[PDB]
Amino acid sequence: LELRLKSPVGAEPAVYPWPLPVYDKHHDAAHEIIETIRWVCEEIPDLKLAMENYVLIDYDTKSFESMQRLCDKYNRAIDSIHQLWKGTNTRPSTGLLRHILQQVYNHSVTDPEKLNNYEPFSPEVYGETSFDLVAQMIDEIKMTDDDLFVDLGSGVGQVVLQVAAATNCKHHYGVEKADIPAKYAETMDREFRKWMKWYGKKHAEYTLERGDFLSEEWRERIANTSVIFVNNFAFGPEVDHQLKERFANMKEGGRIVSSKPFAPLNFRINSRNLSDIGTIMRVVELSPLKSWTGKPVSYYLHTIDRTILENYFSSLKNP
Ligand SMILES: CS(=O)(=O)c1ccc(N[C@@H](c2cccc(Cl)c2)c2ccccn2)c(Nc2ncccn2)c1
Repeated sequence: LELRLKSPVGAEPAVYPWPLPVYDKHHDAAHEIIETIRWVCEEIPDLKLAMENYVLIDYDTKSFESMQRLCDKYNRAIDSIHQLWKGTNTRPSTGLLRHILQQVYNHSVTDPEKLNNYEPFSPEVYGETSFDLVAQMIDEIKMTDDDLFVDLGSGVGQVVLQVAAATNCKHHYGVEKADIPAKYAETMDREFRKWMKWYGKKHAEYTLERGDFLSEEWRERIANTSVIFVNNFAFGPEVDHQLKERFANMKEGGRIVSSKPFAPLNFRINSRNLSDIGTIMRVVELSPLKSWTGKPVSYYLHTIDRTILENYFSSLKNP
């Protein structure tokens, strides 16, 4: 007993077992199937035309026969479209990408309790505000093929996957130390590549790896990164201190996007604070509220700029 969805680009079909998996109290694989069919119909108008539209109204998620009929109508419509295309890879839309990331998560993180994460902006709630805030961050930073993006403490790798599907960075890296999210990240990686191929969508190169971003090997890797993403909101003072030391080796114009600033927003260089990281980096608070109707959230953009320090010294020598 199983259900199959043919790929719109002729990749291997998506296969679901019956009874269909349940994700939470109000979400399951049956809703995922219906939403997948709807998304494919949306971005392939010929499919929407060939598809018997009533089938998306009259379905019963608790009936194997009804769900099989729904999948069959979609599969026949896919077949008709493939016949039309017989007779003579872009990036996913923001809406499709939100769907893909949720789908990759539900097929990968089968036991979300094992994460032991009770925090806001955690893998289990990525769809609520994280996805929208990360999308805003992507639009604001405007990365190119010369950039290298790194998420320090990448969890199950959701930020890396979103950024890789949206930008043309040379490479995207996610580094995670904890065993359970790093293990889940391996499945997220496989599931993302599989689903992106199923939809026929392109993504930039990325790597999800297990490691300690405070290690010796990661010192030079942070120094060579042009865009660091770090959810440091709950980090201790020792980790924060160690991170500022790593950032102090970054190149001019290197950027850090974070949930808590690494230097004060109103930093004023003087003879008593020449040690502070604020001497070599600009910091700005970015808020989507400044057509955002979600949570009143903010993030912090840091830009390596050693002319802050140079200007202080030239001002002492040129009074
Ligand atoms: C100052 S804020 O309160 O508005 C705020 C705002 C943002 C975050 N996180 C997000 C974030 C982090 C860095 C850069 C960006 Cl572009 C976005 C985020 C997105 C995806 C995955 C994890 N994180 C957090 N993070 C947090 N909040 C409570 C407990 C643990 N973390 C807090």
